[PDB]
Amino acid sequence: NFFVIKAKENGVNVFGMTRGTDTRFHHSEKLDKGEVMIAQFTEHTSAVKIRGKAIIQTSYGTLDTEKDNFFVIKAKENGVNVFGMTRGTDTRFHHSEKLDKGEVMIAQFTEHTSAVKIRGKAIIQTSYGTLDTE
Amino acid sequence: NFFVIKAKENGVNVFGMTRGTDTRFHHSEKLDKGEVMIAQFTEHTSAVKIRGKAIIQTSYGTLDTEKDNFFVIKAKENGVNVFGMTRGTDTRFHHSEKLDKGEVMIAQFTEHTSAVKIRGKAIIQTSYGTLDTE
Amino acid sequence: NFFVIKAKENGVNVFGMTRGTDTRFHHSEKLDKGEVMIAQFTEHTSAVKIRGKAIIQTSYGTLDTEKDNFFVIKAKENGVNVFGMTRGTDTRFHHSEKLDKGEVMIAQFTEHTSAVKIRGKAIIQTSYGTLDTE
Amino acid sequence: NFFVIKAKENGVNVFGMTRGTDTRFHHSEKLDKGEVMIAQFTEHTSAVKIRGKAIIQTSYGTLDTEKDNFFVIKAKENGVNVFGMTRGTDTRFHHSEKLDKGEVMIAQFTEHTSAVKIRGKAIIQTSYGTLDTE
Amino acid sequence: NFFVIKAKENGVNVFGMTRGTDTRFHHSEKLDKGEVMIAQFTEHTSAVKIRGKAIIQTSYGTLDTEKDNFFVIKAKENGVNVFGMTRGTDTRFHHSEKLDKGEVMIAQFTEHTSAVKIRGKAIIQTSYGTLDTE
Amino acid sequence: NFFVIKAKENGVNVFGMTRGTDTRFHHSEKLDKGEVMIAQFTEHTSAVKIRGKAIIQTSYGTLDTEKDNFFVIKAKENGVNVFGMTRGTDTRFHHSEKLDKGEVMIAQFTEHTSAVKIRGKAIIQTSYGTLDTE
Ligand SMILES: N[C@@H](Cc1c[nH]c2ccccc12)C(=O)O
Ligand SMILES: N[C@@H](Cc1c[nH]c2ccccc12)C(=O)O
Ligand SMILES: N[C@@H](Cc1c[nH]c2ccccc12)C(=O)O
Ligand SMILES: N[C@@H](Cc1c[nH]c2ccccc12)C(=O)O
Ligand SMILES: N[C@@H](Cc1c[nH]c2ccccc12)C(=O)O
Ligand SMILES: N[C@@H](Cc1c[nH]c2ccccc12)C(=O)O
Ligand SMILES: N[C@@H](Cc1c[nH]c2ccccc12)C(=O)O
Ligand SMILES: N[C@@H](Cc1c[nH]c2ccccc12)C(=O)O
Ligand SMILES: N[C@@H](Cc1c[nH]c2ccccc12)C(=O)O
Ligand SMILES: N[C@@H](Cc1c[nH]c2ccccc12)C(=O)O
Ligand SMILES: N[C@@H](Cc1c[nH]c2ccccc12)C(=O)O
Ligand SMILES: N[C@@H](Cc1c[nH]c2ccccc12)C(=O)O
Repeated sequence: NFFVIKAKENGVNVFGMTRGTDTRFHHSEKLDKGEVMIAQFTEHTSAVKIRGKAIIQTSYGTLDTEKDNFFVIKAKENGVNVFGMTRGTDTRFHHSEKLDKGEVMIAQFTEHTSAVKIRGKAIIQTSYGTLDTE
Repeated sequence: NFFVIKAKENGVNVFGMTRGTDTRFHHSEKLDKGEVMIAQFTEHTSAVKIRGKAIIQTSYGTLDTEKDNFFVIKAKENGVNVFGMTRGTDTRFHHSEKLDKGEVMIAQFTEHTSAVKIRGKAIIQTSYGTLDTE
Repeated sequence: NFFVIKAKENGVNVFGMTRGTDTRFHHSEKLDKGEVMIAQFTEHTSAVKIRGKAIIQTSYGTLDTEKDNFFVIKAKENGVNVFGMTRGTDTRFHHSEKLDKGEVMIAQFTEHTSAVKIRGKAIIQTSYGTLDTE
Repeated sequence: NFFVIKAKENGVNVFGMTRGTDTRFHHSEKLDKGEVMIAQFTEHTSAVKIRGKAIIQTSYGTLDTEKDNFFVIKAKENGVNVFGMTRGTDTRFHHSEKLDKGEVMIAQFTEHTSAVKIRGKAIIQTSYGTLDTE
Repeated sequence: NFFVIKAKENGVNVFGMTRGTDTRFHHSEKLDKGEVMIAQFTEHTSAVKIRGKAIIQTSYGTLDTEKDNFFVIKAKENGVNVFGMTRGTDTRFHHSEKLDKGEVMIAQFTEHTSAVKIRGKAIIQTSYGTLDTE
Repeated sequence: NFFVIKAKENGVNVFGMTRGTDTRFHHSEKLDKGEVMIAQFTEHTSAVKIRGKAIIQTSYGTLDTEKDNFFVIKAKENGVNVFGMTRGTDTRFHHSEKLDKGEVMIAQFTEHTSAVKIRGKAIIQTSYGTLDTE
């Protein structure tokens, strides 16, 4: 699995996330207008966070952040939260990522994640189709 | 395999079921209006139970509970029962789940289940197509 | 592989068949009007026999018994026989199942079966298409 | 891989062929009008010979003998021969099967066969399409 | 992978090529008008050479020599050469096959071949599409 | 995976790139007008560089350099750079390839590459679709 990022403006930032028990931020790369980034989901990276006006293009389709197994989340309005639920005998929220308007999160189901919870006004995409919370 | 749950109202409840010889209830998660839950079928979870007005979306299609290998069951009217039949030399009902109107059950065929029996007025979906008991 | 059975009347009976050298009957389950049965082909079960007015639905399509690798046989008229031919150096009929009108038999090719013989007026379905003896 | 045989007349005969170095005839089964035979290609059987008015139905399509990796040969006129060429360092004809008008031969590529030669007026079918010698 | 050869004239010749470090000619078979040859690519044979008026039919499509991973080469005019480039740390031409008008070469990428070079007026076919040098 | 190169002019040059920690140039082959080159991505070669008027044809489609998992880059204007980002715990640019106008680079994601960065005016193609930086 892999995705594409194109920047419609300067300052677009792409964050990496660590795979495993610990969910922390992997140092980021900056994209200027016209620059393109193509990346895969690897052993060390299982999720990413995209901030700024950008074109995100994946196997499911194309997304425009400026306009109003793995899955995609887009924030229609500040206050969106994504919870990761632990795989195994116990179910608990081991990570809570906050998404601001225009931010996009791409994540996979991992050894430590088998379920997630999304809150607030957001756009969600999946292999089967797209879903709107509002 | 994975599914999607969206809540059209507050109080929507999603139950997990234990995989193995014992069929009991796995502690549940609550969803408010606009919240979304994406989950997989795992080693410890092989079936789920959904209660309340919700949009259930799977590989086979989309279901609306409010309106009138794995499979889906929806209850058109109280009194629906789902029996699990034991895999192996002997065939017996090792579990009997009751479904009320609007409740949806998503289950897989497991090491301990190779056949099920559905009773009453219900809507059933499968990879091959949809089926109505009435 | 799995199939679906729905009953259009009371008294519908579904028989299981033992996989292996011995071909005998596995104790049956009864279905009333509106009841649905979903079952797989397993290590111990490799064929089934369906009797009564029912809707049989499989990967190949849907069958109605009331109207006039694995395969399906339906009897248009009493006197239909299905012979199982032994896999290996020798070819002999190790089992002879009789089908009455409206009865449906679903069977797979197994370690002990690599060829079958059908006699009389019957309807046959396969992955490639449907066939009528008459 | 498997095929279907239906008889449009009495006396239809189906021959089996031995897989391995030796290519000889496996004792045959007889089909009367309306009888159907469904068989697979197995360790001991890798080719068959069909004689008489019959409907031969395979993954590639349906054939009518009466009218004017594996492959199919039909004889439009007596004198058709099928040669089997040895797999390995040497290429020689280790078997020569003669086909009369209306006879159909279904064969696979085996450990001992990697090429065949067809002579005379015949109809040939393959996964990619059909071919006529005349 | 396998191909089909049909002869539109007498004297059609099919050559085999040895797989491995050494690229030499494998003794040939002759085809008369109406004769058909079906062959596979094997451990010992990885390429073939076809000479004369013939119908060559493959997974990609059908070719007519008389008219004006694996690949196909056809010569529109004498002087066509096909070079085989060595797989590994070094790149060198270990074989140079000459093709006359109407001759067709079918070859695979092997342990010793990972790249080829074609010169002159020729027609080339591949899984993705057809290509003309002129 | 494999690609096709055809030359619309003399002097077209194709460069190979070494797979592994070290990213250096593999000695090149020259193509004259009408010549065709078909090559695979191998253990020792994971990327190529194409210079001159040529037709590049791949699984995704056909490209014309003269006109204005693996991916393709084309330069609309001098100054295009492609950075390779290291797979593993650390992210750094271990190689920076410069592309002039009309030059085309075809590269795969390898054990040492899991992400790339493209700068300037360029055309990018991927399995999912095409992308333009301008
Ligand atoms: N470390 C987590 C990262 C992760 C995966 N999916 C997520 C969903 C939400 C938040 C974090 C995650 C994991 O590999 O499982
Ligand atoms: N720990 C649970 C998480 C889970 C999976 N599916 C669920 C459905 C509902 C609630 C929790 C879950 C498991 O891996 O099985
Ligand atoms: N513990 C059971 C759960 C189950 C699977 N399918 C079912 C159908 C009905 C009721 C329970 C189940 C199992 O893993 O087999
Ligand atoms: N114990 C049986 C259950 C079963 C499978 N298929 C059936 C069909 C009908 C009745 C029972 C069954 C088995 O695993 O084989
Ligand atoms: N015991 C038999 C059952 C069977 C399979 N296919 C059949 C066809 C006809 C009659 C019986 C069978 C077997 O496993 O091989
Ligand atoms: N015992 C034979 C059965 C068989 C296979 N294909 C056939 C075709 C015709 C008659 C018998 C057969 C075998 O396994 O090879
Ligand atoms: N014994 C031969 C049978 C055979 C296969 N393909 C054939 C084609 C023609 C004649 C015989 C055959 C084999 O297994 O190889
Ligand atoms: N003995 C040869 C047979 C063969 C394969 N492909 C061919 C093409 C032409 C002639 C003979 C052959 C081999 O296995 O390689
Ligand atoms: N002996 C060579 C034969 C070959 C394969 N592809 C070719 C292309 C051109 C010429 C010869 C070949 C090999 O197996 O690799
Ligand atoms: N020896 C080289 C051959 C090669 C592959 N791809 C190429 C592209 C261009 C030139 C040569 C090559 C290799 O196996 O890697
Ligand atoms: N040696 C590098 C070559 C490479 C792959 N992808 C690239 C992208 C850009 C530049 C170089 C590369 C590798 O195998 O990983
Ligand atoms: N070293 C990182 C590279 C990487 C993968 N995906 C990314 C997304 C953004 C930034 C860097 C990355 C890894 O293999 O996981």
